[PDB]
Amino acid sequence: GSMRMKQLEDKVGELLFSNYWLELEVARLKKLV
Amino acid sequence: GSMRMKQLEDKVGELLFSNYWLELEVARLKKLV
Repeated sequence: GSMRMKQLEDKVGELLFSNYWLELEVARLKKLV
Repeated sequence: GSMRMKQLEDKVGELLFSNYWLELEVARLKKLV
């Protein structure tokens, strides 16, 4: 129905992915400092 | 307006801000190790 909505849905998924990996990186760094 | 579109936009905005916050935190921590 809505290609606009698909694009935003996709971006939510991409950002959830990126944020997961950034959180993991922060946690690894907290174990290192 | 569209509740679905605005909810998507809102979630993208929140995730983008968190992403940026996390990148700043990674950079802060990387300076130390």
